[PDB]
Amino acid sequence: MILNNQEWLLAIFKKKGLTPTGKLEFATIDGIDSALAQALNEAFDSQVVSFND
Amino acid sequence: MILNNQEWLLAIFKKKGLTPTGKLEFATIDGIDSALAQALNEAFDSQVVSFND
Repeated sequence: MILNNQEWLLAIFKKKGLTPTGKLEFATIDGIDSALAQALNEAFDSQVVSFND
Repeated sequence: MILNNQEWLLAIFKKKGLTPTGKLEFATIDGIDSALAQALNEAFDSQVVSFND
């Protein structure tokens, strides 16, 4: 109990503050085409034909 | 009564479990055309003409 006169000192915490800058960064829509092209192939996979004709 | 200490053994059953594989098989829409072509013929069947003209 840190008591001086009629006031107490209870706790001291540590805080983290964030200050922004003007810079910005964004992703590109170019990879979505390749992602869709690769994803389409899984439809034809896992398919079998038991009897040849 | 199969009783050991304070434990009763009541019954034992056998159970069957299914574990999947990625393979798939599906039917074709090719035969539906032939089925419809054959089905259309029953409209003209069972029809008669009493008097020739």
